[PDB]
Amino acid sequence: RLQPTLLLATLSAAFGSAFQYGYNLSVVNTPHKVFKSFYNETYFERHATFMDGKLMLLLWSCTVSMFPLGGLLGSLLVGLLVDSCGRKGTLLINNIFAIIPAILMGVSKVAKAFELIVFSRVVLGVCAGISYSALPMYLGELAPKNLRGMVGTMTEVFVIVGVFLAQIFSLQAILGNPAGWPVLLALTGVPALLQLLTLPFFPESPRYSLIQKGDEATARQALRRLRGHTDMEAELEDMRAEARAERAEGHLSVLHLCALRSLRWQLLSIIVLMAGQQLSGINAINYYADTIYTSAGVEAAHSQYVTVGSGVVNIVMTITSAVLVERLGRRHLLLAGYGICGSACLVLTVVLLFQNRVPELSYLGIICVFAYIAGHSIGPSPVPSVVRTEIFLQSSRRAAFMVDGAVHWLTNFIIGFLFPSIQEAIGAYSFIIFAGICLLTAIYIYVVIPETKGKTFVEINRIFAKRN
Ligand SMILES: CC(=O)N[C@@H]1[C@@H](O)[C@H](O)[C@@H](CO)O[C@H]1O
Repeated sequence: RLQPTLLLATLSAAFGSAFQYGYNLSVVNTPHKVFKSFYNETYFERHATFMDGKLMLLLWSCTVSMFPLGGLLGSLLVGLLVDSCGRKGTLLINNIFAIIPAILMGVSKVAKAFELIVFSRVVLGVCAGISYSALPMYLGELAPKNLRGMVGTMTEVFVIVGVFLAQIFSLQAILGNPAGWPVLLALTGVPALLQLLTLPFFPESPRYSLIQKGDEATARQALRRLRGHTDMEAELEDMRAEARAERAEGHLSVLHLCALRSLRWQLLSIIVLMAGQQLSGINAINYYADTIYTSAGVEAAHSQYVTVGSGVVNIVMTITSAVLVERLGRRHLLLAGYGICGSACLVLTVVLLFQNRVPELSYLGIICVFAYIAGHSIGPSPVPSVVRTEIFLQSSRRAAFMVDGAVHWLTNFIIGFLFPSIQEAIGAYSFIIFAGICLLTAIYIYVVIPETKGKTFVEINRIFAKRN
């Protein structure tokens, strides 16, 4: 982001959209006991008696796992909205599904009903899915080729920002109070309101207007504002060319995924990229981090502070990945991140197997956990978000993003509700599976995905064609 209008527009779009995804993704795991207690007190008030712990477990599983389900529905909904309202109107309508549930969760304690907390989780999941499938389109189409990587990475940058802010605000001292959780839950609507107030002042993505709506005039002004001075003649010609080529060849339409043979490899590439992000071990590092820090000598009274430090490392590594996308490229970052993740998983399996015999291995274990956090943050987290939009053309982007988001959310939910059993069924060799999965994903990325840095979309489509 060089021009100030583009930087402000990117900040306003990402802060109100990706922050919802991150915050509602990780705001509930830490203060679980408080919500347990509130549910049980509401049930006591309503029925004048306690209820079974099985109903506690079922209700908690529902309210903690409806967010992936809401995200999956939302991902398959961005379709009906993205090409109907542009990235702009889609992001603006996405704010309703983040403002209404925020108010519902805010007035929930006085209303004395947990349902509003269970239904608002589904609504916020829908909002998060729509945001995750719409914000990358807006950021990629807004930015020029020279600065496309940083603006595209801003999506995951602000996702991690929201995750870190939610981790900070979810501590017992800050807002995890039995009388402070309504504010914690309702804080997710403030960025939504700010984006609703700020974003309309910024221009719609020029590519959608010219290539899809046909209004070159509007595109010109938006570009003038976003691109500033300089020149736009060439940029406009690119859009016109990409429009002419797309019209001549055709576009993806969901119902004909296999019919369009040209983008089959690209669809496979994006599907493989998103699954390798979710099924590549981050769940295990999370489940095993507490045990690793406990064995490291850290008392249980700081296993949190260590989680906050891990979040800080995640933030720093994501920002440095945003900086280095336009310098080292995308393929290099993907390969480096997946290799670091695989090596960390391997050495973590080694230390977990040999933790009891040699207590001195705990330092290597915590180093490996932090190394995995950093490596997954740099390569596999934001670069797929940047690449999912670079490969595909304009009109095919809706179908491509529908498939990509559906796969991402489905893999997220599936792996989330399996590792528990796997952890038990297998032991620590779970990490070898993941470090296998990471190795396979890195091999596929090296073999198939080419370099798309500093290249317009017509070129990148040409490159993929030659691949096969
Ligand atoms: C439902 C459940 O998990 N058990 C709770 C438990 O917190 C405690 O025995 C008591 C506190 O008031 O209320 C029970 O219903």
